[PDB]
Amino acid sequence: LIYGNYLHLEKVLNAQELQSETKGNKIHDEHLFIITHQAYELWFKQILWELDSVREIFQNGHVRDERNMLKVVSRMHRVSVILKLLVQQFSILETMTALDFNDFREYLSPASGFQSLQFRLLENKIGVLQNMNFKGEENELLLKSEQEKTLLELVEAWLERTPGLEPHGFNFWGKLEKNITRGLEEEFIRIQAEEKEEQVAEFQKQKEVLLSLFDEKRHEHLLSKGERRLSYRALQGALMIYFYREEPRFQVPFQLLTSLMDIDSLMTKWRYNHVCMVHRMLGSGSSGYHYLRSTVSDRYKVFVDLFNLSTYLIPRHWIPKM
Amino acid sequence: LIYGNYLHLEKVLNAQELQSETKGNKIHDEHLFIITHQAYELWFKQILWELDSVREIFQNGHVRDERNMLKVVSRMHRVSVILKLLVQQFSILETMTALDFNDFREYLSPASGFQSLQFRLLENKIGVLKGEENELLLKSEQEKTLLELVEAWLERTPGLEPHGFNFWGKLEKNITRGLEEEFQVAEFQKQKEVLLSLFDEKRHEHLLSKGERRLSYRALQGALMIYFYREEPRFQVPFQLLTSLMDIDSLMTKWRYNHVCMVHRMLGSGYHYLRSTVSDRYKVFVDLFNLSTYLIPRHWIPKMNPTIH
Amino acid sequence: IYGNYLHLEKVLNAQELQSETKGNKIHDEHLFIITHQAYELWFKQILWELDSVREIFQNGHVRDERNMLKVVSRMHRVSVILKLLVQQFSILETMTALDFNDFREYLSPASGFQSLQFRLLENKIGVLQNMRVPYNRRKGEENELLLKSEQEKTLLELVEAWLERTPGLEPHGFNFWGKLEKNITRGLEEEFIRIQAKEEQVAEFQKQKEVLLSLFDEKRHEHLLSKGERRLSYRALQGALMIYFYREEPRFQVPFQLLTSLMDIDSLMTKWRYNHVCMVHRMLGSSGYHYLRSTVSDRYKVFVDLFNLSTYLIPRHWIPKMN
Amino acid sequence: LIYGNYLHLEKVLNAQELQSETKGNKIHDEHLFIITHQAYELWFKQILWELDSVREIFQNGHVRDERNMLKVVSRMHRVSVILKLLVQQFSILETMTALDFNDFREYLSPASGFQSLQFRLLENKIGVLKGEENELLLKSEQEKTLLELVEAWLERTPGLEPHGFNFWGKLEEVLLSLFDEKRHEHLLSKGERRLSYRALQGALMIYFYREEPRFQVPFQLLTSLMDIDSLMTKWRYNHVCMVHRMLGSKYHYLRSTVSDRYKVFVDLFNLSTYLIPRHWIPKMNPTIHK
Ligand code: HEM
Ligand code: HEM
Ligand code: HEM
Ligand code: HEM
Ligand SMILES: OC1(c2cc(Cl)cc3[nH]ncc23)CCCCC1
Ligand SMILES: OC1(c2cc(Cl)cc3[nH]ncc23)CCCCC1
Ligand SMILES: OC1(c2cc(Cl)cc3[nH]ncc23)CCCCC1
Ligand SMILES: OC1(c2cc(Cl)cc3[nH]ncc23)CCCCC1
Ligand SMILES: N[C@@H](Cc1c[nH]c2ccccc12)C(=O)O
Ligand SMILES: N[C@@H](Cc1c[nH]c2ccccc12)C(=O)O
Ligand SMILES: N[C@@H](Cc1c[nH]c2ccccc12)C(=O)O
Repeated sequence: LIYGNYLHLEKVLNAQELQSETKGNKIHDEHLFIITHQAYELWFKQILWELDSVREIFQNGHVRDERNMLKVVSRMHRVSVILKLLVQQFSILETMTALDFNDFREYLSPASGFQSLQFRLLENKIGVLQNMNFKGEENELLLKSEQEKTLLELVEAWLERTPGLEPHGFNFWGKLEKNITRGLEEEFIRIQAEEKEEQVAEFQKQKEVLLSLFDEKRHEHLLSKGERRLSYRALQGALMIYFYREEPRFQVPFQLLTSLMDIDSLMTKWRYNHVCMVHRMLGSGSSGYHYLRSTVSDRYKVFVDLFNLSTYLIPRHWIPKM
Repeated sequence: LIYGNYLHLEKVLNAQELQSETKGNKIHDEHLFIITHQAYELWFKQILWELDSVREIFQNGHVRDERNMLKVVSRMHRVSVILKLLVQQFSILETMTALDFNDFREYLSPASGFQSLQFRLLENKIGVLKGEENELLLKSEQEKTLLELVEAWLERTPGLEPHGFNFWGKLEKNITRGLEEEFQVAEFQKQKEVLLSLFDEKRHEHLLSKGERRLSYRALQGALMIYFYREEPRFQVPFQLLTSLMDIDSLMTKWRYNHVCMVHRMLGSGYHYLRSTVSDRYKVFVDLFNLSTYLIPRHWIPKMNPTIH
Repeated sequence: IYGNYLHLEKVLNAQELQSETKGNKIHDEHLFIITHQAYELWFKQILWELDSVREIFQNGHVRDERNMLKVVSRMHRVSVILKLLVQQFSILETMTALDFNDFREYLSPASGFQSLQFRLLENKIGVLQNMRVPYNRRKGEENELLLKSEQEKTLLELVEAWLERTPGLEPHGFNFWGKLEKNITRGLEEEFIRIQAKEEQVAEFQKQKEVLLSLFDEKRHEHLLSKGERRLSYRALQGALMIYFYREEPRFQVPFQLLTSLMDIDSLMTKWRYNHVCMVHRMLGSSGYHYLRSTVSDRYKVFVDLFNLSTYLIPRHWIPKMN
Repeated sequence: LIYGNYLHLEKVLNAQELQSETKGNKIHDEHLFIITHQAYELWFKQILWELDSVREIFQNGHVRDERNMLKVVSRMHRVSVILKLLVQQFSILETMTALDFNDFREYLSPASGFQSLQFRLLENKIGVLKGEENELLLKSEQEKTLLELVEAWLERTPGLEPHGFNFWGKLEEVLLSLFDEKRHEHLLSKGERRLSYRALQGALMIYFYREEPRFQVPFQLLTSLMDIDSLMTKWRYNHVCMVHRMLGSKYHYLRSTVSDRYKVFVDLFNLSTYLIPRHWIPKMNPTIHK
């Protein structure tokens, strides 16, 4: 068995066809444009392989066995490490001037980054909302990616099964509501001296944000608008994991929720470096840099609710005692 | 024209075949081992594409027109930026455990990184000391390496002519002078030998005979002229050039060094040969790195008069 | 010596956990402090390069071309430092939101707006005060150090005083400006007769034509200048293009490198701003966070002008051939 | 309470005194040499802070309460992330040339990196084989070190109990030499290995059964510790490369610090040379891993 055939280099190293050269005008730099894209595409392929396997571990019910938690977390972690490398690859393409790009730009229409299947599958499989062309079996794979359970949904189901939520067990939700309410009364009774009412106003801010956690109708309204993604119950699971992270059963789960936020951030870091590049090369649906600039928002953060949990931080003493 | 077709994705994204799976025991991590390789190989091809283009500009006489020096330097820079990323790219494969590698290791046999054609071309084309692919490989040994092209170009540096600036004559004079000026006998007597030893062609012509040096003597003087008068406008960009060349060398060693760590993390203690590639033995531009041990006080540097610009 | 040379008796006695001095030591506060100290140590150094580069422009002896190697290589060093500053945020990412919240209270009134060095850094590069987005909605001899910094010459101002004097712009010399507008007309007229031989590139042509010729609109330039969009004088804009188009010309090689650095700085600063705000979001949720997302706009890019050059890329065979 | 006060910047940003002004002529590039050094020393301090508190959780015995494993692994990992930055950090000082260095090198002598307290503190607390700086050096030579603490912990690893799970046992060609306990203690007597015989099998158990819930975060601690070792080496190698970029060849000793002899956690490294087919690993029964 030969290194070359094992790696299928007869394919990989035979895939660089310069359009400029095909049209009787080799432009040196077009070869960088191709290589850079094909390397990202191999890594998208690998992200999909990691990400699909973790999806099966939840689909399966195999996550129901903690033994498998180390597999899920270190493949999530592996996605991050790849995504990080992806962000740093931009540095290679910055060694291309706009003037070198402008010599070959024309040979490129009407191709677009939107024709990237794997990028779309990736967004879909993670759980990018969809309300926010392709043919044949590519179009199949895409519909499978829009219809199969997403990593977001699979995680939401696992969150919804967190130990601690049982109102006849630990009763987390119920005591958290009770301790926050007692907490605030304490803070109100204290605050009674009189130009520090900065403190009264800062109190009234704290109270609105903390007691809003307990407003399920609010959350539903927010879900149907798209501004939150996890079901209310999922949210109670994720807070339980955050608040009781040191407990052994919650340690590796807490790492997972941390990875999920890493992947999201890093997806954003990607998008933001794509937008800076576009701006370097070209200046200023699609408008068309303006559509991209648009994708750098929280609207593309699949794990938005995990980030926002940090808004419902409380003094340590108010956390129900386990 | 479609993204996927333009990038020949029907080849790139159809090249992953898990030997373990083919052999009826699919192991998850093998896919990472293939992709990582395949991505290193893409960039080797890029590095080779930049290198050959640069090689050609020397071989071509195009370097003689200073208009071209920016294309040389910016391409060389680019190779170094790739290599930097190639170095960072090991961190992906470190997410694979010895224990996991072990599960598909056996299916790899007897394949070897020695059978990477491109890595080997790379070394040859820079300069470092099987079917039809032999054609490419033999070609890359016969043909002028980057070391040689840079050497030719160094030999022709402005400022060495004995009836022009006479740089080497003036350097020697200033050096034997500075020395007897102040003149712990062991501090002086053992900074003497290395300094004036810059002028004994003989230790030079000798060291070139046991691989210790690579550039020729005139090549040396050129490099030093550039080193010393780097600020004079016509030396600006060529100084950058020598910097990139050194950068290429370092980072090539960095790659070799991290591959060595990988091997150790997977296989423990082939391996012992790889460690020896982390040597100066594999530094194509040793002579340029050592053009720092010949730092002198700025007073001893021969003064520019109304030269050329 | 090593110790005293580095003033380590000072560097390594600057760590005071405000939490601990309230009898409630929070392990993580110490990381929060060290991380800032290292950023500020590197601001001091960006300021040393930047000020020295500022000085080579001021000392007159920039138009002695022998110094360009200095200007350019210290600018590149600014760049490598900020690259490291961007990677440095990953250290502080290992601190969780829960743990930040066990020390955060001991921090008020302190605010990071009170980084002298960061305000100095923005100012010497040339971000302007009328350019700033107000927080909500608005010192000492530190005001006197800062006070100079906005009134003195900004790196932008000083680079612009170098671009004005770019060779090839004398109307009786090479006349780059003149020759450029004349050649575009003819490429455009030639192209117009090409298309006339749906598509629906009649639309595409007209958009190309308006964009290109508005470069020669000195009026429309000063409209956008006096507003805030553009930052360089029409004549500085003119020499920068010279350098872009003729950059292979020996005397323009290193200057084009200059122009590349200045763009890297603004890119790298924005990247810094953007990581600092990613960091606010994970510690604080989703307000200071609003204003920060505001600084990551192009309003804060001091060399927005050079980036904009890319829209006024023309076909190669239209750049005035030079004898 | 104010930013600069809180950060003690009047002290931090007033340590920059270059021996170029105070001897003749301000050479610009010395400023970088000092700030790089100062930044490494700040991170060294931070590394000492995390590394000390991890030590303390082991001495305390707080480690036996598994609640705290997250805090241990997470702080070891932060050490890693810090070390990775300190490796990327050399990239700043490679923007100074040999030539500009030589112009101020004269005036540094005879300061030495051998004189860095924190470096030697950090090397000793991890457990790598003078003014009252030496009261702090001495404790660090005698205070129980992260390698020992971990060894202590490794001794108590479940599934070792000679009548319990009795992991040592076995099959049925470099693997039988794991079982020569004299041969092993003779390596340790020379110091080509560092953990005690029992501590050795704590680790192989954690290795071989890493999936088992109570072993997961411990498998991360071991992985983390290897990492800190690789990162320290890689720092040494980059530090050696600097030296050669500046002073050229003919230094010979620093090469020798880039060896295995300076891997504190060599045992961990080679405990993944012991690699058997999955079919051979001993099976599992009633599990005391919650
Ligand atoms: C010269 C460098 C590049 C330029 C000027 C550039 C330009 C653009 C532009 C203008 C768009 C907007 C969509 C459109 O109008 O077609 C876009 C989208 C895209 N580009 Fe690039 N691009 C570059 C490099 C890359 C690279 C290296 C990748 C990596 C695979 C990439 C992947 C994409 C993807 C996936 C999209 C669609 C993304 C989305 O939905 O947000 N591009 N690109
Ligand atoms: C999975 C971890 C890896 C292990 C255990 C490993 C192991 C080895 C070993 C033992 C050798 C030398 C002897 C031989 O080939 O039989 C070698 C050589 C080589 N490997 Fe790897 N390797 C790994 C990953 C990589 C990667 C990612 C690349 C990137 C292309 C690579 C490229 C090479 C090359 C080019 C050679 C020949 C290099 C030379 O002559 O210095 N290997 N590998
Ligand atoms: C725990 C991590 C951090 C948090 C939560 C944080 C928080 C904030 C917030 C909320 C602001 C907005 C203004 C305000 O309300 O005070 C701000 C501004 C600032 N922060 Fe941070 N910060 C963090 C880390 C850093 C770091 C590591 C630095 C590095 C020196 C830094 C330097 C600054 C500076 C200079 C500003 C002013 C920036 C501007 O005016 O746009 N911060 N910070
Ligand atoms: C121009 C760059 C530098 C050069 C030429 C250099 C040179 C050296 C040399 C020659 C030695 C060994 C002999 C001796 O100290 O007399 C050494 C040791 C050392 N240097 Fe540096 N150094 C540089 C930068 C740095 C930096 C940035 C640090 C980080 C704090 C540093 C920290 C050390 C330490 C901690 C040691 C002793 C540790 C050991 O035995 O491995 N040096 N240096
Ligand atoms: O032709 C473009 C392109 C072409 C190809 Cl093949 C891949 C791309 N990734 N991102 C952009 C892109 C580059 C110019 C802007 C429109 C799309
Ligand atoms: O089979 C090995 C190998 C196989 C292949 Cl396909 C590529 C490789 N790069 N580096 C090593 C290497 C990996 C295990 C050690 C023997 C060589
Ligand atoms: O107290 C804050 C702060 C305090 C200090 Cl000391 C440094 C800071 N950098 N960025 C923010 C920041 C941190 C939380 C929000 C208000 C400002
Ligand atoms: O003065 C020297 C030095 C001085 C100082 Cl201050 C810090 C150093 N780190 N590494 C080396 C070193 C630099 C040259 C080699 C001897 C020590
Ligand atoms: N893995 C188990 C238990 C579980 C669910 N969610 C969790 C969250 C944290 C800890 C454990 C769990 C399950 O799938 O039902
Ligand atoms: N470019 C000219 C002059 C030259 C040769 N070597 C150089 C080195 C540095 C500067 C110029 C040169 C040539 O190739 O003959
Ligand atoms: N925490 C317990 C049990 C223990 C020791 N080492 C371990 C390794 C893995 C799992 C548990 C342990 C103790 O320190 O005695």
